[PDB]
Amino acid sequence: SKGEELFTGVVPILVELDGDVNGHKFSVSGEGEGDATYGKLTLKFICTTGKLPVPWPTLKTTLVQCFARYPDHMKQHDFFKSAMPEGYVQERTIFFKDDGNYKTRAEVKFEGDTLVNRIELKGIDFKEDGNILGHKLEYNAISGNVNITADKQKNGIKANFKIRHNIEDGSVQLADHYQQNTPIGDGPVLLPDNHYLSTQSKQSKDPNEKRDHMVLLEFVTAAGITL
Ligand code: NA
Repeated sequence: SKGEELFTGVVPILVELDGDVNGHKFSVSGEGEGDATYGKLTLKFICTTGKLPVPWPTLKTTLVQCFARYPDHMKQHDFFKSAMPEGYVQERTIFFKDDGNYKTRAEVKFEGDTLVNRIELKGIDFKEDGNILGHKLEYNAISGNVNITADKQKNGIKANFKIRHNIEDGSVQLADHYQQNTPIGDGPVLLPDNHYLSTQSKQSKDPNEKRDHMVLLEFVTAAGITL
C-alpha cells in the first residue's frame, strides 16, 4: 500500500482520550514515537485532570495498531497502514467479567507528520468496590494475541482477544475485547487473511514526573501465516 510508506521511519505519536467511567470523567494525553519496521512504540501518557479514576492497566489496550511490524510475506494483510493517511475508526467493547464495560471509539489518522489517536471512552455498570474502580489490578506486563479477521461489509476488519489482568488476591480479571475498524476514505484497503498481532508491553514511571502518568514500551508483531 502507499500508506505503508508513511511508516518506514520513526513517526511522532499524539494520543488524546476523553473518558467517563461510572460518572468519573477524566482525560489522558500521550506522546511518543513509533517505529513500525521494528513494531516498536514508546509513549508517555499523562492524566490531565488529576488522578486517574480507573487503573492504568485497564486503559492500555485503548491508548495505534498501524505501528505493527508486518513480516514481508504478510504485508498484503496490513489493513491499518493501508488506510493511511486518511485513517480509520476503531471501536471496541471491553467486557470486564463480573463487572462493567468500556465502549470506545478512536479515530486514527495523520495530522501532518504526526500520527494522531483521538479517543472517547465510556464505562458503565461498574462496581464501585470491584477490581476496576477499587484499584485491585496489578501493573505487570500485558501480552497476548489480537485475532484479526476481514470485514468485507464495512471494507475493514474485526478483532477479538482476551486480556487476563492479574488481581491482587492472586486471581485474574478477564477483559474480553471485541473490535471493529472501518476506513475513513472511500477507496480500497488491504483486507487481510485471518492472522493475529502478537503484542507485549511493559509499564514504567518517569522519575521526574509529578502528575499521574504511565510510560509504556510496546512491541507489536503480526504473525500466524507461514511463508
Ligand atoms: Na519504521
